[PDB]
Amino acid sequence: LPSGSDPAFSQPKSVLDAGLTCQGASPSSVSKPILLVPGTGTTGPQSFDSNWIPLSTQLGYTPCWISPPPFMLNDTQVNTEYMVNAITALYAGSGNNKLPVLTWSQGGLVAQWGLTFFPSIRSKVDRLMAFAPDYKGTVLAGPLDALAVSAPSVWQQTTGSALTTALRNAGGLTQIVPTTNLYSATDEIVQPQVSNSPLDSSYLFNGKNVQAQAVCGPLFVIDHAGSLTSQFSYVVGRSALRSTTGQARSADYGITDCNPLPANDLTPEQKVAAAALLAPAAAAIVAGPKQNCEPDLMPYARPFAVGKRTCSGIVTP
Ligand SMILES: *[C@@H]1O[C@H](CO)[C@@H](O[C@@H]2O[C@H](CO)[C@@H](O)[C@H](O)[C@H]2NC(C)=O)[C@H](O)[C@H]1NC(C)=O
Ligand SMILES: *[P@](=O)(CCCCCC)OCC
Repeated sequence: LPSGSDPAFSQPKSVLDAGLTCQGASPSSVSKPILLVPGTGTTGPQSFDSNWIPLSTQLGYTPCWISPPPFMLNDTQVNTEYMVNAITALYAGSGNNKLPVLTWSQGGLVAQWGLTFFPSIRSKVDRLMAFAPDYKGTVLAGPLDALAVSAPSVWQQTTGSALTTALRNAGGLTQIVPTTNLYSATDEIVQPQVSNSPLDSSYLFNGKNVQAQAVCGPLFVIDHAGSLTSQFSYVVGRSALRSTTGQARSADYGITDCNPLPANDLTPEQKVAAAALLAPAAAAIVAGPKQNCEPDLMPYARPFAVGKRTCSGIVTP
């Protein structure tokens, strides 16, 4: 696992600073903050204000989020700089206190990629609560790439990419901070997720990997957005955030919690919105950036995906 000094950011900090926001507080003076990293095609609010912005608020957190432009459709490596910048600012901003990271979809891959290649933040993140993270990418994007209708981070999230290869090769498929991964064998976006083992895309060695059906049964069906918004997710979500061990506890959730509807504590307006989650996402993808190659990896990661091929050609250290 890499250690040492962090790679430099390719982006100006004022730009990285532009990407962060806290609900009713400044990053420099925010208390009990939680960082929220959105999925492909969305801004922090589009992903979380019908769900975890309101939910982390009632559990006593000040929701802060990053919104890398354009809608998380860009080089995952750059989206990560926004996260590193934010954590650095909030640990500082809350008095050099560690902070929890809550992610959705690509956001979990960003959290892990930063924890892997930017050693400084390992001591600032208290725990990682990840909903439907695609650490091995997704087998479902095959069409999209042979289809070359893909935004940079779509190329990077396809199983077999130089980026997911680099993450596995650098040792990032193991938990760096106490991590709880909540996911569904019935995810329509990220696959595979059916074996309740290391083969799943959401799985991290030593993490608390919660495959929905392994708790609720083979008939329990929750989708991609419902992995983030459901009532079952709130119960494990809250367990992780309250846990002394940093991961969700079994004693905390059971069969009674196997409710797939949006969380009970949401207003109806919020529940409707949470049910409609992928709409803003799908639109942005159709509407935003495309390309026929995977963006090039940054120097710091090339030696971990040597031989793979990106925009420029074959990868060499
Ligand atoms: C999207 O990420 C790309 C790919 O890395 C960024 O493009 C680079 O711009 C930086 C800093 O502004 C320069 O150091 C590099 O020379 C560029 N590389 C390539 C391949 O383009 C881009 O800045 C990001 N844009 C947004 C809106 O996030
Ligand atoms: P996630 O970032 C979820 C994005 C949902 C968009 C629906 C079209 O995806 C991992 C590939």
